[PDB]
Amino acid sequence: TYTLVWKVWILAVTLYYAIRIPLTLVFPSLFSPLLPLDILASLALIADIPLDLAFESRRTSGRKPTLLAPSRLPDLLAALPLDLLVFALHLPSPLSLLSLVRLLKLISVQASATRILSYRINPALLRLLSLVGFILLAAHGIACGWMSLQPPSENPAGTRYLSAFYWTITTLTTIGYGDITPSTPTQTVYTIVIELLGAAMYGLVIGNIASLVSKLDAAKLLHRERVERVTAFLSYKRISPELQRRIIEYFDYLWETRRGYEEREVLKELPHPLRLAVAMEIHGDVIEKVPLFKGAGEEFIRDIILHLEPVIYGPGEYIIRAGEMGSDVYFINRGSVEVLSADEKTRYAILSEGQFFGEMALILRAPRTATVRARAFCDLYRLDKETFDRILSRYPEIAAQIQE
Amino acid sequence: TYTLVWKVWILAVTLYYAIRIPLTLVFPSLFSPLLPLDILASLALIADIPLDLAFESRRTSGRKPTLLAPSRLPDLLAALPLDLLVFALHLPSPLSLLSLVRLLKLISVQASATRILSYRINPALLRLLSLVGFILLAAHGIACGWMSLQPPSENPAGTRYLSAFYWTITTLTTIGYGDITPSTPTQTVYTIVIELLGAAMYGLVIGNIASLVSKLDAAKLLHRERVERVTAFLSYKRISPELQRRIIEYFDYLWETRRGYEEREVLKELPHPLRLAVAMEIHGDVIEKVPLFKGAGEEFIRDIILHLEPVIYGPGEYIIRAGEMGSDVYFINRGSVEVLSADEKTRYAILSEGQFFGEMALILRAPRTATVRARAFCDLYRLDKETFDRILSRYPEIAAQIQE
Amino acid sequence: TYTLVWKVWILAVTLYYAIRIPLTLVFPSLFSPLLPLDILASLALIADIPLDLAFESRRTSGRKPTLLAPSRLPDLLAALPLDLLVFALHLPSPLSLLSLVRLLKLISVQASATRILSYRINPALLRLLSLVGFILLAAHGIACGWMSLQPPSENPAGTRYLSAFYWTITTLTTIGYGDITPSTPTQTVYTIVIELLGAAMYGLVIGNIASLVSKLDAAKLLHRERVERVTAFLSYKRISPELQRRIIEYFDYLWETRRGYEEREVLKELPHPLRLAVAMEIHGDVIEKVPLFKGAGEEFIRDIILHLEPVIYGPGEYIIRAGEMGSDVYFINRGSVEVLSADEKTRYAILSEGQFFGEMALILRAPRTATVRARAFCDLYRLDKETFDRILSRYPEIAAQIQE
Amino acid sequence: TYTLVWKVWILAVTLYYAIRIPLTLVFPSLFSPLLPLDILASLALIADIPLDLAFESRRTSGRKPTLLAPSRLPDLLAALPLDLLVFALHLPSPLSLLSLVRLLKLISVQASATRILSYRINPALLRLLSLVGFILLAAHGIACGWMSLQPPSENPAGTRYLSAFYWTITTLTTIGYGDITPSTPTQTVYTIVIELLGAAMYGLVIGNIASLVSKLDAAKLLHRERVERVTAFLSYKRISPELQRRIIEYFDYLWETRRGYEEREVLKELPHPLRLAVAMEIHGDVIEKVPLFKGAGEEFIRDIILHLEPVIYGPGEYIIRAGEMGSDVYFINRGSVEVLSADEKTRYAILSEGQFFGEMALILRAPRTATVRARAFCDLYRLDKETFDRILSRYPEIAAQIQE
Ligand SMILES: Nc1ncnc2c1ncn2[C@@H]1O[C@@H]2COP(=O)(O)O[C@H]2[C@H]1O
Ligand SMILES: Nc1ncnc2c1ncn2[C@@H]1O[C@@H]2COP(=O)(O)O[C@H]2[C@H]1O
Ligand SMILES: Nc1ncnc2c1ncn2[C@@H]1O[C@@H]2COP(=O)(O)O[C@H]2[C@H]1O
Ligand SMILES: Nc1ncnc2c1ncn2[C@@H]1O[C@@H]2COP(=O)(O)O[C@H]2[C@H]1O
Repeated sequence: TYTLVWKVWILAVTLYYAIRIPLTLVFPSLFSPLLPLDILASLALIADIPLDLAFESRRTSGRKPTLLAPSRLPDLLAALPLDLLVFALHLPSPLSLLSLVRLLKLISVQASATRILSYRINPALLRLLSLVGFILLAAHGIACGWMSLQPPSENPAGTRYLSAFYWTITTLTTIGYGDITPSTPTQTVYTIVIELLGAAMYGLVIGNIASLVSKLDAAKLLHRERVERVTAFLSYKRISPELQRRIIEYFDYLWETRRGYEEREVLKELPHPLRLAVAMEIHGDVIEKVPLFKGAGEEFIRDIILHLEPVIYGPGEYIIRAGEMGSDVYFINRGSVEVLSADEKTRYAILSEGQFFGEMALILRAPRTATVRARAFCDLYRLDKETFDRILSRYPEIAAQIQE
Repeated sequence: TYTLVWKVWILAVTLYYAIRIPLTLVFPSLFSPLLPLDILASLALIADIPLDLAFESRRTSGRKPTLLAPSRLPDLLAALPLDLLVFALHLPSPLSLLSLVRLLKLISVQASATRILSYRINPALLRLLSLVGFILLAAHGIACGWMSLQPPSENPAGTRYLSAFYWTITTLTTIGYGDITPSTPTQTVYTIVIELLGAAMYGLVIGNIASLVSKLDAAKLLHRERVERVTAFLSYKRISPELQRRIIEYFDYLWETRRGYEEREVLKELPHPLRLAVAMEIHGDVIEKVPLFKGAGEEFIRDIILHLEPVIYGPGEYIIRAGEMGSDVYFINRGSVEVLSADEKTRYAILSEGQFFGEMALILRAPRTATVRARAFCDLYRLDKETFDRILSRYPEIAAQIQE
Repeated sequence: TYTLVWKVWILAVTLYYAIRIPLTLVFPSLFSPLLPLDILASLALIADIPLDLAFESRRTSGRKPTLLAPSRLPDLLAALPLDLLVFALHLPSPLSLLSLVRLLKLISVQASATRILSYRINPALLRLLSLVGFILLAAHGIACGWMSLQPPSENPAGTRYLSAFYWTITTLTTIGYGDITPSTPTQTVYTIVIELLGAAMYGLVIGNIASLVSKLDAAKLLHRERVERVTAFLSYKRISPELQRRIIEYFDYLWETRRGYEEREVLKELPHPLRLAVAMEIHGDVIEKVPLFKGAGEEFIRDIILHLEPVIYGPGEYIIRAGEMGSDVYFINRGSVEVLSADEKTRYAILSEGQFFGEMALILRAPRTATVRARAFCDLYRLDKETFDRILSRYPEIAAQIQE
Repeated sequence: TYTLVWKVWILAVTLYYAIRIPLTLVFPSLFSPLLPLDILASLALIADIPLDLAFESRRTSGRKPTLLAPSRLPDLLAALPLDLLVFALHLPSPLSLLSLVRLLKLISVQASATRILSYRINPALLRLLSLVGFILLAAHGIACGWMSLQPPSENPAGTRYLSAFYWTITTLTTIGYGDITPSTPTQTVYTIVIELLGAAMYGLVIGNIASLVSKLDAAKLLHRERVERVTAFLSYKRISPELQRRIIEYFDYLWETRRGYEEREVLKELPHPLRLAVAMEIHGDVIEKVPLFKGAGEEFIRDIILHLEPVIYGPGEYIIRAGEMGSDVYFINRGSVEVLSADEKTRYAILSEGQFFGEMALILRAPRTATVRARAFCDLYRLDKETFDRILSRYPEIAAQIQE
């Protein structure tokens, strides 16, 4: 995309400006050798004036009140080539400090980088990364200020920049070795305000990290606290340790399969067409694999499909017993069950991976002809008899059909 | 408002007192030149005694137990002109330390500033701002204490105040360069307690910042974790990547339109009259634009209106197909649909921006005469047939009407 | 209570031990003058062995497995008078370091102080207070260790204790001036481990403060984010600014009255008898103030009472209009309404503070005889006609009564 | 388990490598004496190449794309014996820095330790422990780097290692005494990057601690905020202080018994078979202790069992009064009730620990023959008459039975 590469170029240009403008403010001799870049950057600095208005016009233009509002005002203020003229005129420090207006583009750059990276990047991590980048740029600018308040000396420019950056990293990280310290009162005022800013931004870093790690394992923490709540309630209820262990291993299966998410709660997040499609292709060819739903309209299939209730049967659990009066049918999704007798010694069948059981109770109220026992965790779907008749009432033709 | 400007004046007076009272405690020669201000401030310091009781009387007076309770007791304690008399008498330091009772008005000032700014300002940000202001005032007071425990010298007052403020900012920000350090045991005790206080208040700043940034993007984080939960569940269910992409782009549309908020959940927050008005002017002239709801009572219109179910149909999704038995009507809110044949090759019509489809199924149970396909995201509202008859039962006159 | 004062005495004794045992470990000459206290404390140190087992026996004794388990094991280990014998024998430092076993009672003291103060004190604030007290005791112990690793000198004991406490407060608060620093390798190892411990406990303080302030305004933050969600949804729905302002002021009223809590959600937290009593005395003599519910059984009154639905009508809102078919009755709780004509020019009546309207629709289906308009926020309760007949079905005698 | 002990051995080997590789990088003379260990470790470093692929094959093998993907790539990169060859060749520092590739196994070790300890250990605490271990290893490596940038001297290796570790603990904990400080520009660059890393990881520690303590008392905080919400709502409703105290003590009982968890909300977390088993053995032999449910099928017992509604009756509360028409039966779970007359002076009976009352209303609509008053908190279960007939409709045989 041309918009993405243009935004990357604008970000690189603004990073170059943030690095250079204080650096050339304290080193005016650096202004001339990098003059061919600046004008190009300055061209970009005005080339982004319409293009941004163009790039927001393609994405739901609506209203674009430029030259006003909290948005696009710092962009236009930084867009004007103040830096070139002030560095050409070689104005004194109180007036040449206005060259930092060029750095006001950084807030718009951060907003644009948020907009182009709010999808594949966590907003907490994106905010932390933007804060860290702004902190590095601010550390460079603060080191440049420390240059500008250092006494003049014949120290090499690299060595004194290293010392200034070392001081501002000691200050900003709240470490403060104190080997290099303020000497003049103006340096002391500057160190006070830089200390306040560094404490503020280090608290910002710590808070952003705390926010990032507070929901780093939100699903696992939610599932574990649900398990703890259930276990505490059962221990209060004097539940036998065998059933507690069965519930614990069920929750372990739930966590290891679907991250402990309840299927019903996840499905209500979807709208009706998306829920319909999800539940149709969850039971894709599975629901129309049974005979009673054959030769039926796809509308009646979907009326079954939205009314299927998921239910997890742990290993060794009776789904339906023989002689039970029975009021439901079950469609195995990914588990496995065994159909046995009422005595559960002779295994009639083994059903897994999309087959079903209990359809006799769907067309008569006679008790179950056989017992169904869960071999392992089943993840099968239960359709109630009463819901089946409730949806059968408004399809009369298949209501007449299912007598056969 | 007179109350707001009076509270601003009281806040300014208390800030002046917080700046000056320790400053004139360590500089008694400052007491005389600022005497005309103090009495005026002292007048304000008693002028706020009834007016606050007046200003809380206008806002649900109820009970106003002054001269007692945790509220209004520090206000009255700071209201008395202790500072003027103690600075006039020039009492020694252990007894003149009681002039800080004037600064006890700061808690009431913070409470009042909270009350007048709990609407347009986030409570976390308001608490952080109050904490930062109190930290600056405490830093000034601690620097004044550092003056009061420094050995006497002919150093200029400004320079030594700068040194003291520099020390207390090193201490409070937990930086601690150590260039200036305790020398006397009393200074060491003072530095210990100031270090504990500064660590406490810096932890307060970091905690407030962490709280502020933990819910800085609460809507985006909630929507993203909902999307992650749905995507993880679908990937467990072996959902095809085409449907996963469709659900992802649906959630992107939901986030970019209504911040990922489910319409039903938002509407249950409103009470019945406000929900009625919201759903009436959401479908403003839209619901009475259809023929079957014409010449009807506005009560029956509102009975439709509260029972409309929102539903989002993604682009290329079938709302209703031709030959489907059909049990609902749809009112397009802001999307666009196309009415096509059962073969979906001949386009019958294009419907968008407030028009509707599917009204035949509202007065007969015959199948749909045409297929409706979503051009883009629809945001339309679905009214069920069964709900329509449920509300039609108790309006017999329009029940007789709608046969035509 | 004897238990509370005994626990306070035990806490004071353990604080005395935590202050003294390292202090007398580095100052053996302090052991003899405070000998009469120690034995008394030692007596308390064994007097708490049965009494705690007694004090937990009064509060649901159940099982009390002493001399084992993570509970009551540190209590018994600290209970034995190791300190007295080791300070009597004057054993060398590696063996006399075992006198700190007496300080193991601090975890049991913290647990007991939690149990006796988990009701009127926030658990986050209680945890933070316990952490701060333990940090102060640990700072004293660490300063004593710093004494024990300082080179011997004729410095006064108070001055060197002040220096040691100053060092451990610099270390624990992560300030670190560096004016006093390790000199010997053993001091350097000690400073490394103390730095790790101080960073750990300062992170603990910051985390506890962050937890405390994350839910310091949980109700206000929840209400404000609900308001923001509703407002964002309505702005997406192009809701008119008049209705948005009405909803905003409704939410302001809700926050200023019931802290933004929905009445239904609060009532479901209560069990059936408590909900019954709450809703009975909310409408105390209010529900039996109307004529149709006179001479009725209190059981039928309570069947009305649990089925009353609260609803807030904002000022200037129509509750019921004249000519509306009407299916409910309303009991004003604390608001005020005006009964006017269909034209709403002639005011029939003003109803407030426990009276009612709309009872004709409770015994006939004829339309409303007059319009009811909300003067201000009403907080009235709505009883539906269908619910009224649903509960009237199983009281036949008053079903026969209400025809009159 | 062989897998667990092999993972422990791998963790120990990688900890040995993390301790030694920088230590022998700055002390080449240490490479030869520990050569027999390294090769053994190197053997383990390749012995984990198939075994991990084996150990993930036993646990739902599925796909194992080794030699690629973000997983198993650092494991294989660290698996190759780069360290042995580079320390044998004695290559210079820029090329011998590649021996740290062996330390890339630490991320896989952390992941494996997470997987083997995500069950009995809190994920927040596990993350914090892994972070602290990685911080200690990084502190050792950073101290080794500080050695490598220190000027050469005849200082003892232990003493200078102690000084380097002291410096990196001052830096990483953001304490920064400044007694030992950078001297050379390369040391200053190293200190800058180490300061940034130490601030980052100390913010990580503080954030992890904040996350750990934000949900350290999640149940207690949730219950307390629910109690505060209910109390604030009732105080708004002018609820009498007697009923407020009764609700407060009910919530205290709820917290002290089931941690304030609502029974219904906990039960919906369970699936249908687990909920069936839980509610069956909660009423184990309790539900079939009553006469009307005798000689009945176990299916009808379970149909009762899933439809039992828990309800807490506080002490002195009327469950059912004599003369009340009555529409439910109650099964006492662990509380105690007294059956008295309508005048409640003559005590008919005392029922507790699994017995029941109110069964007459289960087979007739005549009013209650006696009043039932709660002696203490009851925790009994309520079965409605309407639900009883609703489940009785589809068992005709016991529907005929219960007339007797
Ligand atoms: N021999 C069999 N082969 C396959 N399925 C069977 C067999 N016997 C029983 N079943 C299934 O097991 C179910 C048990 O309950 P139903 O008798 O309701 O319906 C039964 C059939 O779905
Ligand atoms: N020619 C048309 N012009 C406008 N709307 C149409 C036309 N044909 C069909 N429709 C609408 O498309 C709907 C499809 O479902 P129904 O047949 O229930 O009701 C149909 C009408 O609402
Ligand atoms: N004159 C009146 N005095 C008191 N209440 C009235 C009067 N006229 C009407 N109302 C009440 O206002 C209500 C409006 O709706 P209804 O007619 O259903 O029932 C009406 C009465 O409860
Ligand atoms: N004498 C008694 N012994 C035991 N239980 C009784 C006695 N009298 C009443 N009850 C129980 O108390 C209940 C009160 O309500 P019911 O009359 O519906 O049903 C009653 C019986 O369950």
